[PDB]
Amino acid sequence: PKGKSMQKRRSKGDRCYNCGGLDHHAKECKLPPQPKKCHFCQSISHMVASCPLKAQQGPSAQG
RNA sequence: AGGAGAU
Ligand SMILES: [Zn+2]
Ligand SMILES: [Zn+2]
Repeated sequence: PKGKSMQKRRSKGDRCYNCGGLDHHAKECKLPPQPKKCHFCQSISHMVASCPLKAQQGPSAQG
């Protein structure tokens, strides 16, 4: 698992909330309604909001 | 860090 810093945001700076493409958004996607995945390990099991990795990769101290 | 395009 790897990536870069990001936050709960909208529009530019993020991608289609359904597939992960940039030329469109989740409401203009061209595939069926996918499960959204952890922005950190892509595990649908949980969310980055609970990623078992970030707990020791970037647990931060502010939110 | 959790949805819908500024949070
Ligand atoms: Zn898409
Ligand atoms: Zn995760």
